[PDB]
Amino acid sequence: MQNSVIIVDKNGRLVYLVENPGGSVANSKAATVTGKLVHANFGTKKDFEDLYTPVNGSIVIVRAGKITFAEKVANAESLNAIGVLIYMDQTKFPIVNAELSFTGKGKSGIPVQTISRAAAEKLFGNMEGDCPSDWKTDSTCRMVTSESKNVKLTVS
Ligand code: NA
Repeated sequence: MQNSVIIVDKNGRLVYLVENPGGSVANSKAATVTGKLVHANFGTKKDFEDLYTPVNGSIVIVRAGKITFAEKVANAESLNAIGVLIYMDQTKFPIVNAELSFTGKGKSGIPVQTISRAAAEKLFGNMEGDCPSDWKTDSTCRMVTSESKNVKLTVS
């Protein structure tokens, strides 16, 4: 299956298959990107200001809420992110029929994929850094992938 999120080594070879998500983000660009994965909470501008790790060239994972998916992606894109992962912490069930409205430049320049909660926790288990307490996130939450690992996103 193409639509997939994979944890790869520095050669791009699979180390863990995180998910082959069933749903597909409407209006997302088709691309295969690889980079460090960075948690940006809800993807609001304040959350990105809260980051200590550079967004430039990384894949961003945000949870649903507060703002539209498009606003999250636009915030990540503005900071030179290469891709976005969206999940829901409140339930195990997937985001159904994800769609992007229009903000900023009016089109999503970077690939966007929704993933299940179990997939996100799979990613957090392979990431480093405890999430800020003000985020009120689950204890599983983690901020960044370590040096040893990178995430590969393949969309549509
Ligand atoms: Na950070």
